[PDB]
Amino acid sequence: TIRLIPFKIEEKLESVKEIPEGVNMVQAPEIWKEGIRGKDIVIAVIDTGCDRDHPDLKDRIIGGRNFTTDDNGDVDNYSDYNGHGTHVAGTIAATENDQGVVGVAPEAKLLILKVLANDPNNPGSATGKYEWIVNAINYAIDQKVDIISMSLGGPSDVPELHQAVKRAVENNILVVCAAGELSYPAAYNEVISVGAISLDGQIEIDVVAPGEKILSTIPGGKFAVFSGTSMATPHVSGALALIKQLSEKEFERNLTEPELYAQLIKRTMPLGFPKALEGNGLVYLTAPNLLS
Amino acid sequence: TIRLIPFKIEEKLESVKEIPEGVNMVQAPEIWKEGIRGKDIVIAVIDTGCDRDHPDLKDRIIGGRNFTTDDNGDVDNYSDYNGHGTHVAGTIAATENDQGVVGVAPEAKLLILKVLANSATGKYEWIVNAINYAIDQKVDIISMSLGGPSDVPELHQAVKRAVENNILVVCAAGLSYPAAYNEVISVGAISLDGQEIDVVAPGEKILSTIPGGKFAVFSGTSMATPHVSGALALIKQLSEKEFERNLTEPELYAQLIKRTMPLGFPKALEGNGLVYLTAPNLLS
Repeated sequence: TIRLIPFKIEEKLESVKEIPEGVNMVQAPEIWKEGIRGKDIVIAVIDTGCDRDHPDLKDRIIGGRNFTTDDNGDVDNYSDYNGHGTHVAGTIAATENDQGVVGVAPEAKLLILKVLANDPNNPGSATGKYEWIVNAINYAIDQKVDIISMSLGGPSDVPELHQAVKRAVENNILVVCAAGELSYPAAYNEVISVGAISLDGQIEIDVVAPGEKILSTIPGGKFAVFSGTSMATPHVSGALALIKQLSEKEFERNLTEPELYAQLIKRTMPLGFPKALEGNGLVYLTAPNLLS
Repeated sequence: TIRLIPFKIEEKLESVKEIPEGVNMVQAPEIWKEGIRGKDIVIAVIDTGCDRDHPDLKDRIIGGRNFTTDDNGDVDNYSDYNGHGTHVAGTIAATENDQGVVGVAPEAKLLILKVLANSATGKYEWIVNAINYAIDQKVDIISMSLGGPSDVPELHQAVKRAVENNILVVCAAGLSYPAAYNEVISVGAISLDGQEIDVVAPGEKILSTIPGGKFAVFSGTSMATPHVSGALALIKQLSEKEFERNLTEPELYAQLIKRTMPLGFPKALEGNGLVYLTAPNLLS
């Protein structure tokens, strides 16, 4: 079975108005200065669902689908009964609207694919069948999204799962997963594997991103501060939305998934740790500007 | 028919003792000081052959093969009657021996695949044969400073097989093929002053080895490619060491793009910029 990567809830807040520090840290507001905010990019969020009524998210969700047995298998109900999926969605793309939080790619659009139901064996976490994740990835491809974002893992190498990940990248779709017993799909060579660092820059992944004390949206129109490895991946998927818009414009052509991957690796900051710990370093979107 | 990219012979020299300016521009000596000089990396040099007796190359050539009709098709005679192949070889990996020149990856090994006969010309069949041999010989990098006007599906397929076997394929952007294939790392050139491309590298006033133990300064687009091929040998040794595992060709391509310096030109001209091996160090 597939499990959500563990995470910790630090505090819940009724209201806020800020840019979360993780969004600042990856230099997203500096890319916004180039006119690049994720316009017309679509990210499939394969997670616990989402509160589609959150004021920071209502203008960003273009649809969704429930793959779980929750709500009797109602495909139209992708409600978030956990909180994690709404939090991830906010970090990717919370709207710039002078209220609440703002995501890395605040013009991007979200396809909400619920494959994780609350896990009675591990209260607070969530769980799903391999088939549900496989179905969600194929659905994402059929809907021609740009990026697929997951924060989950299983212990088995299921061929239909590798096949769907391979199908995605063959269609030039980026597949991002947190690296948390929970090895697949993040361990597949095709997947961009993400580790976490603290907001002060302290700790087979490709990149790291902030995962400690991450402020974002939760159901009910509220906000909460989470910590955990899975907090890093929405920063990366949101960054990829900015990178794809920016690079396809600057190169004046559609770029392949291997080229878009290289554009992410160009936009990393080494932290001084071994590569087995930081991979290529912290996603750091202005890195080539700094070099020039 | 496949052809050498046109180039200019600027100077011919009897003897020199220096690191060429192009090797310095891509910051190779700074990488050597990290203990990284290309050891155990093998580069297939697909070109006019090579002078195996040049003192700067005799210790770098692991073997070679002739696919042309030169020397009666003797597959073991990869002699360079043109000079371009020997010049390419010296930029990639000329030995550090306190004489002559030094390549980007002076401890790397070269597999000399002669596919062009006297400018110089070759059949597409010869280049594909050589690409297949490079794959069979499990090289790390394939370096081509050549081009043809025709999209030959058999050439595209051989490039795909190399990349599918995690071999880096580098080609000068002349004569559009094979550099125009998406799978190939396409290399443009700049002056030492910095005046569908993946990267650029110095191509003007490039000093390197020529047959008979001599040296020459060439200028041309194809002079950029050996800089990138030698740079990739440093990068693969460095990255597999630091990541502590074999890296795939897409990961290694990203390690190249990580080590580029944007120059301020549109990406349509410079791609990701100048190969610049210390870029992550500067960033840190």
